[PDB]
Amino acid sequence: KHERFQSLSFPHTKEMMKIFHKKFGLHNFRTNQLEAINAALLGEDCFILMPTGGGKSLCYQLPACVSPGVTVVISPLRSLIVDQVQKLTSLDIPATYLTGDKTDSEATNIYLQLSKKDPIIKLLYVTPEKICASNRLISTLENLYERKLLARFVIDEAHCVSQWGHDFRQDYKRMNMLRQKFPSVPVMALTATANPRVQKDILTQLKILRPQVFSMSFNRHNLKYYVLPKKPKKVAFDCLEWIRKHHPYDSGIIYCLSRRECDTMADTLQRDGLAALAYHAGLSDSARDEVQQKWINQDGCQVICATIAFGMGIDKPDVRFVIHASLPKSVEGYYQESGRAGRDGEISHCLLFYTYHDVTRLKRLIMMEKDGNHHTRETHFNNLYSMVHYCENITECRRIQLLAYFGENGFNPDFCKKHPDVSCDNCCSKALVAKVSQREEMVKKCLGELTEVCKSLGKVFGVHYFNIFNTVTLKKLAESLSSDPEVLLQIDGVTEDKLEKYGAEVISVLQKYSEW
DNA sequence: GTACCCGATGTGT
Ligand SMILES: Cc1nc(-c2ccc(C(=O)Nc3cc(S(N)(=O)=O)cc(C)c3C)cc2)cs1
Ligand SMILES: Nc1ncnc2c1ncn2[C@@H]1O[C@H](COP(=O)(O)OP(=O)(O)O)[C@@H](O)[C@H]1O
Ligand SMILES: [Zn+2]
Repeated sequence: KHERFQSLSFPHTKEMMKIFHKKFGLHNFRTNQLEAINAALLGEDCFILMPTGGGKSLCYQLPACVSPGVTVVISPLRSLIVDQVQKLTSLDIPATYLTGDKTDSEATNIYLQLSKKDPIIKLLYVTPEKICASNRLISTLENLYERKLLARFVIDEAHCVSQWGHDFRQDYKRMNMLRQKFPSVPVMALTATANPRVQKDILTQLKILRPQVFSMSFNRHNLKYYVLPKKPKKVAFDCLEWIRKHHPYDSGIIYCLSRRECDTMADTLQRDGLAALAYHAGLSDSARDEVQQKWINQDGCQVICATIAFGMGIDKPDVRFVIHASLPKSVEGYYQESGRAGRDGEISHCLLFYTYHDVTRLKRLIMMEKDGNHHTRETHFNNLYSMVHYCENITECRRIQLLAYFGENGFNPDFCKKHPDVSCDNCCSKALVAKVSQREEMVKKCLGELTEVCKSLGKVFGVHYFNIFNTVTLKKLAESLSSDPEVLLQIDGVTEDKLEKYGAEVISVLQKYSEW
């Protein structure tokens, strides 16, 4: 149905193009931009799946300028709100916000401006919690609704509705109030990451029963995906070495599971002279802003070692590697966090250090949810299971796994082979370490069993177990994994007399270990 | 037996 929306003959088109050229300073629309903008200006509810950097902002900022009245944009972070409103005001588009960082007097001025006969402000940025606490905001929105000057409700990063609306920031659910208070006002949700289940969840929680859907390919052509086995007490040195070998002059992020993990990573990297800085909620906002500016400018900070708190507002185009020192809580989270790499389209690396012993820590973190119930927990456990299944899948192409998770099917299976420069690890000693480790565990169990049976025989005859078979002979018997006497006599220290005396008890379960 | 342990915002007089 996008053919009807791909038209430059609408009544709003002329003014739209005027603002697009003179106010935004652009020249050509990108993929799905014009269609989504037309659909928005036609009053339709919109759901936009567009990659980061694809141009989501314009899709709601141009209609906000064209439509009469105020467009209310709900954003999850005060940082995102201030950043976007600053960019808009620098572009000379009337926009303002009402968050916890504005003083009461400027808020009163904003309400008075909204109360004027002509509301100059086109974009009003708010948080979900502000909508669920300010009665003054609700009354102002009602005033705007009565004069038909409440344009849009925009949900920027709509996946957050499904990510924290059920158990952390329940106002993201409780904000459904707007659809009851202002049912005729259209809604537009934008996101870069959403599998079909989260898509349906976003649409149901936002009370959007018939949206126009604008989607694109989830493929990230320029990213090479890696997952490596993690040594929990050496991981810092491993990642640091990898960075030094592959990205000595490249900016990067190391995502960590805990605050102490971030501090340990930063300490190691600083101890060997890598400009790495820790970033998590434990730091003050003063220190957080300082480190963020240090990383963005590459001035004394090459790698930032951060928790999931960092990243949502960052638009650095030349991030060449993203390291997850521990596996993330979900595949959606992994896609979003690793996608912070390679916004410029150049080849980048996504390195994930995997252990299930971190899955246990993530399960502990999940069970430590203040407002979690049986269902929300169960959903998080399933997400973690899907992440572990991705980590342990050493057979399927990682791009195919990611695209199947998001429901994109018509994808070329030979992509990783046609363009090997951006190939995942699976498409490139790998599976041999398991073949060696299984044999080593087998010889360990065999040595234990042989030592125990020798101890039993020694207790029977009243001699130390070294006089039946010594340590080295038992170790050599374990390494053989055999049970044929003709080969046992080929082992140094094993004799025919000791065979004729102890063979029934020595072969014992050792004959059952012939499979390795 | 015990230490482990991410992440927002939020006001009319
Ligand atoms: C960093 C990022 N995280 C996400 C992300 C991860 C997981 C979910 C999710 O699974 N949410 C969900 C879905 C359902 S439901 N209705 O689909 O069954 C029910 C319940 C209770 C929850 C919590 C949503 C978003 C995207 S980017
Ligand atoms: N039609 C367009 N043509 C060229 N550049 C554009 C267009 N629309 C937006 N941009 C640019 O893209 C940049 C980022 O857009 P944004 O909407 O933030 O991307 P994302 O959707 O990934 O967040 C902005 O600096 C903007 O100037
Ligand atoms: Zn591949």
